[PDB]
Amino acid sequence: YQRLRHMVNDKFQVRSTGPVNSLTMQPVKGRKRHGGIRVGEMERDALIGHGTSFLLQ
DNA sequence: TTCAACTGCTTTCGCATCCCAACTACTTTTCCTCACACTTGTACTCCA
Repeated sequence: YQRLRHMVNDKFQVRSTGPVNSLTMQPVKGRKRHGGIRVGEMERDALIGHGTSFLLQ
């Protein structure tokens, strides 16, 4: 057997609140900047497809 | 009634000229160590 080099250390992150951006007041990007998770364009369409207007809100 | 340029769009996180220096020179900083020309008697006879 063989052990591969790439491992799962720098993969997880959690944010309750924290830093923002100065222009948008949205959560900052960043793995080590303690930054937010992106709800992208396709996830906006997935939250309309459930008809969940408050989860989108 | 058509040809030819101006036209925004392919994804989904995360990865990823001026300055410096070299070596060898020449020089300055000064402080220390003595000589070189001048002069009156004295000495050896000098001429009286």
